[PDB]
Amino acid sequence: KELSFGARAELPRIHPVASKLLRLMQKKETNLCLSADVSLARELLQLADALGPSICMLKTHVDILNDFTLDVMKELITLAKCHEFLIFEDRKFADIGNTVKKQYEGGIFKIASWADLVNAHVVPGSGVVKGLQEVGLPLHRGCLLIAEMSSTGSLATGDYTRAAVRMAEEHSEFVVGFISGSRVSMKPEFLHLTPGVQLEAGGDNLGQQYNSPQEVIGKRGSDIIIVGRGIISAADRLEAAEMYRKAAWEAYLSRLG
Amino acid sequence: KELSFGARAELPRIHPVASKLLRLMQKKETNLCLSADVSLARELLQLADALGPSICMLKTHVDILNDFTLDVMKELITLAKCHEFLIFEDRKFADIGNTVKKQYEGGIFKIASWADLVNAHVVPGSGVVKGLQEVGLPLHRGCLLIAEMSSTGSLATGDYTRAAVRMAEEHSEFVVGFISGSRVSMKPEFLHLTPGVQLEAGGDNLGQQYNSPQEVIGKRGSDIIIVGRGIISAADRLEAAEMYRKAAWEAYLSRLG
Ligand SMILES: Nc1cc(=O)[nH]c(=O)n1[C@@H]1O[C@H](COP(=O)(O)O)[C@@H](O)[C@H]1O
Ligand SMILES: Nc1cc(=O)[nH]c(=O)n1[C@@H]1O[C@H](COP(=O)(O)O)[C@@H](O)[C@H]1O
Repeated sequence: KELSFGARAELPRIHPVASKLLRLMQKKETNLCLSADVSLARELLQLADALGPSICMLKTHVDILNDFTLDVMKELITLAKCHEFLIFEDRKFADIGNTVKKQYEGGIFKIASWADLVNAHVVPGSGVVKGLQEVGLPLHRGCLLIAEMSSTGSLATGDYTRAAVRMAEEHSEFVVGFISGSRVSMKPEFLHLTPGVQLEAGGDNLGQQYNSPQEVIGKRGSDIIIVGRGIISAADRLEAAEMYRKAAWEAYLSRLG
Repeated sequence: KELSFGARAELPRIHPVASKLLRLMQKKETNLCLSADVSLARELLQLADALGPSICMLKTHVDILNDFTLDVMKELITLAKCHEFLIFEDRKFADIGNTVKKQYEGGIFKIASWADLVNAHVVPGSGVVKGLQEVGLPLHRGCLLIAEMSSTGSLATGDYTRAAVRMAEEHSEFVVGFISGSRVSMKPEFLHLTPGVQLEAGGDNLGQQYNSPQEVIGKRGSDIIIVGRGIISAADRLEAAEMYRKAAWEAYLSRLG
């Protein structure tokens, strides 16, 4: 029988980052991750502040920010602490271990310095995780492995997905879960986060495909919905975030039944 | 029958960026791409200028430069034009089409403004290419698809590699070739670039595996070697670049008969 988020926060094998997340999800009654796909720091921070109470997590693509600075990320950390949500940089590390270690720690973005969570493609083999984990371990960071993708023609299926799950199990001191379309692991210490989510049926013009929060949380067994345009494109982003939060939260409650 | 780089430069279906590359390869007798894996702009520029005459291409990870600015890029372009080599940003785009479009055109790096070539993982499905091409085609750029990887445990094998080749075939207005360990396409319009290259047998401590220039160019039929540490860690980077250039060039000549 399915454990609540609060109970999963207490699992013996739980990573500290996953535990903090699960605790705030339970506290705030939200399993919504905002995909803050904007190009302006001011818009990012205004959404983070207004929607902070409604979300468990804010997912960034800082490489799309036109006016990125480390001071912007400092302000984002302040809002994340104030409102209690994790920061997830959707960087999709996908290179050899020696390279991703530098991409995570260094350069202009210094992603490890501010992101609670990052993600990696499993295509390079487990060196991708080993390289990241050397940086993320003393910083008490976590990583999500990309086990499935939402887009048309995704090759992250079958044995590929299985390889991601095995890699996660073998690196559970750093890997806290998955980007996937459905539950892919039966181990409850792993988080499942699912993008390609909208209330309405459809897709976009570049291969994105959508499923509803009820389908993804309720039937497919995932934990958190990641929602970009379904919220960002609304006139009132707060009302939209609330619609998504209630959808995902009630689907989760249903599944506990 | 195998064609020279100079003849391949003239093929009817050749992409203009591949043609430019192939002509300078022939002209300079170099099929060496320097992997300029450094953390400082000064070093990137110093190596680009010193090794420029020995290389057909300089591969960047701009996200590992502690002091990236667009002015550094502007200088790098000046060197590329002076010495005649292409700039290849090894960004490994690997997200949905709508996202990579932004990551290629925008943010702080403005990658499409300066990179002749970029690369993409094929795992998201062909939307990754469609998104990139919306930015890359107007800017007269090319893309390489990652068909194989050099690292231990790579999942880019078998049907995954075949999928990469099909996707390239089908997007030949923008995709000019592959990152691969061997020749994966029989079509001579496509370039094959191979990383994981050193003169000696070995690897690194995070899953890199090395093969020699003779093995990669001569036996495995690839076109260009990509070499980082084999050159940059050497005491004499000029001599090292020349050894790799001579090795790759004579392996090509031999294969050619
Ligand atoms: N990380 C992802 C993995 C994935 O499979 N699909 C996906 O859309 N994403 C990201 O989620 C967000 C989906 O946004 P939207 O389609 O809801 O606007 C975008 O930032 C994508 O880059
Ligand atoms: N793009 C790559 C694809 C790949 O399969 N292997 C690889 O090493 N790379 C890159 O090539 C370079 C290899 O450098 P070195 O091992 O020669 O130092 C690094 O920048 C890697 O990120």
